[PDB]
Amino acid sequence: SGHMIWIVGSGTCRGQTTERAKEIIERAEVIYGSRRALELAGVVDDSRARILRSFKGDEIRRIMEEGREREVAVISTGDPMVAGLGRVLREIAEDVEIKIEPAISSVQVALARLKVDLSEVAVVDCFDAELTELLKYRHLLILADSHFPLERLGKRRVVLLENLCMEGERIREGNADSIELESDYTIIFVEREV
Amino acid sequence: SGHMIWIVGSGTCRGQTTERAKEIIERAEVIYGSRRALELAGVVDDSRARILRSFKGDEIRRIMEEGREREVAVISTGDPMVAGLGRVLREIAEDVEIKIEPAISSVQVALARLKVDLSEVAVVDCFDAELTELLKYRHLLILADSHFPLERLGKRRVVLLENLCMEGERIREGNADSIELESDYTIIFVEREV
Ligand SMILES: Nc1ncnc2c1ncn2[C@@H]1O[C@H](CSCC[C@H](N)C(=O)O)[C@@H](O)[C@H]1O
Ligand SMILES: Nc1ncnc2c1ncn2[C@@H]1O[C@H](CSCC[C@H](N)C(=O)O)[C@@H](O)[C@H]1O
Repeated sequence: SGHMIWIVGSGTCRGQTTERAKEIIERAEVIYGSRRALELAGVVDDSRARILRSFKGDEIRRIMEEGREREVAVISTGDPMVAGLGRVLREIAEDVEIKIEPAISSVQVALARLKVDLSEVAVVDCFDAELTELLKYRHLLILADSHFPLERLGKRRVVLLENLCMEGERIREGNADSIELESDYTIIFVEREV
Repeated sequence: SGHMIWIVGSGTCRGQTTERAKEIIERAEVIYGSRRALELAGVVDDSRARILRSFKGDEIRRIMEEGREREVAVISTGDPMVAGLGRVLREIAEDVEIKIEPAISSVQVALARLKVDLSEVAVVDCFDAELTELLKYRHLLILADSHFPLERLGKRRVVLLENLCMEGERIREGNADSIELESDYTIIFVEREV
């Protein structure tokens, strides 16, 4: 009921928002989120919308407390529990309650393009052991940006899924040592060395 | 356009279907799916709906070929690429094309209840090395049914998320050796032994 905010996913592609997400959004008094998240959810031009610049603890704490006086909704791109706010949330002394509303992630869109099951991979957010180890039992699905060190991947065949569902969507294939990254919205698929 | 079927997710909870899923569904000439998947998507009483009993290769091959003459849609519970048809699809000599439309999985709903990121776990579909190995770098999120051998898990603390978003939804906590499973819709959360 009260003394709590919602963190809702905006989805990845247009028309991926859920009936529950819209209801939560429709009721909110103030909506926080990055411009992409707001745009995606179709509320970047709403008057209740505040575009977030930062996403650190301090900034989420502010939003958090304001949620005691008013109904707050935070929109995250894609799915909230995929390379989302989880981590910093654990660092916040929880007075107000927080509830998560799932949405479709770039991870799901990529898996759908590849015809690969989630139980066949390990989702990585952008280690040493995360290479040989995980690759021993799983393909890797890495959420990367243009600064991902491909080095750290050898001569392995990789599939780059760029800007899924965006104007410049591209799927490329090649070897980590001879392919260049160019988009900050890049999912890197690495088949398990079986 | 043609010579291809869609496999769409019905979601997990009511109101989790996407605008694209509905459009695909609204256009379909024949709809296949298990009763839960059809019920969830709100089409179990549609005249175009055929409730699936089996989900083996032979049965999907049939549906597949019928998709050459008519517009076919197959609805999977939750998300299609989570413990879905991926595996048997790889065993089918692909004439007709298949496209996947993502939906919200029980995996996402569980992660949202736990406030845990997908990049922090390994999703398991119901091994020896899948225990100590994966648990060395990830929590485990196991999609289980009432026959999951808890043995195969020791004295580890586990969290059981049962019937998420269903009448009998329950979240229980305990040790694998002293807790009993009772639902075929059970997600088993095992924190990484860190
Ligand atoms: N449209 C897109 N196409 C490809 N990758 C994307 C993407 N959107 C996000 N990503 C990946 O996701 C990363 C951001 S972390 C945010 C992910 C989001 N919450 C979700 O569930 O999708 C990016 O660095 C990129 O690797
Ligand atoms: N409502 C629910 N609550 C808890 N677990 C569920 C569930 N629905 C499905 N499951 C899990 O999913 C398994 C079926 S495999 C099908 C999963 C579905 N495609 C999805 O994306 O959710 C069950 O054995 C159970 O472990």
